[PDB]
Amino acid sequence: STGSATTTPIDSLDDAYITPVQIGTPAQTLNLDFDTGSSDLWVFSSETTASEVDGQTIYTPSKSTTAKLLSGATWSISYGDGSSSSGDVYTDTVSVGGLTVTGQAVESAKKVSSSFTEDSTIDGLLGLAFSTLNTVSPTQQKTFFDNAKASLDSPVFTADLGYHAPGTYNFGFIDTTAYTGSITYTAVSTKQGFWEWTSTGYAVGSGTFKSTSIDGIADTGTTLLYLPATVVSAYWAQVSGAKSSSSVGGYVFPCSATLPSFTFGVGSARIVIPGDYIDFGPISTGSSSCFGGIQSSAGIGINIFGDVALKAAFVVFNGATTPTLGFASK
Repeated sequence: STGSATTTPIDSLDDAYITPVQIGTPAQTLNLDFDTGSSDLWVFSSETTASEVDGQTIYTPSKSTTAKLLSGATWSISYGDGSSSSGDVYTDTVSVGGLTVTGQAVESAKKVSSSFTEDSTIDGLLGLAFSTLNTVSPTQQKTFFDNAKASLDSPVFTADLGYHAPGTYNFGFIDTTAYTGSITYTAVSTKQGFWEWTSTGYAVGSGTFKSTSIDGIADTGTTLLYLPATVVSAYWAQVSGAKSSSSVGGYVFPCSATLPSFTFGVGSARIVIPGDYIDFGPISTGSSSCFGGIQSSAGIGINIFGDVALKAAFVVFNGATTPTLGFASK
């Protein structure tokens, strides 16, 4: 089998992407944030504290003839941005772009943090990291991809995120018309539960390529590109007036600047992030100070190839017995 679904930026900055997901019978369509950096499928629901729901579409398991309470199961998650959610668990039928899993754990939120409440466009998350990170207790549950894998034509999914435009998540096949040149595959460590890999280096603008190993995660659920302070300083040094602002919480630059591109290595291959992808707009409405899309990972504890990086590529998440990651230009 295969699946194919369009993913759409939630706003003009590509802060995140939403993908429609059908849950239950009859289908209840919710717009979920597909997150290769976590492993829980959780949704706003009829059980969510009413004061914490503000415009989201909710899953109502009592209206689904295929919903079954997973007795005794609870979940609770905290994300790298400080947001969190928790609740109980149902199993139900879940379909993404034509691909159907029966008995998928659907984690129903009883509580969500303010960040989620405040974002009306995201109805929940669909985790696509390794199932070892799933937070369901006392019986850990599998991700949608893990449940679908054996049925897929090929045990892969791909992320083709757009810049200021819709893109696509495919399951079970590689669309050879969606990228240019070849896909370069690179090794993955699953030891931390993430799609963790090692980039071979970087360049800033038309500068020379620096060969250096950069361990990090391919994370569709993180907006920006978080890299070591040395790399980030080298980038922003090429932008007149750019500076790290402790008050704002990262590098800012004059909105009047033209940003240089940023290249990262995948083996001997190179992915180029155009400068415009690195502009995240005014720090506050009407400001002439703009927020940078490349930021330091110092104090995160891990480098994160988030959307800024991934959207410059066609990305293969290969869930073969030994997982790998593939990157192509597009």
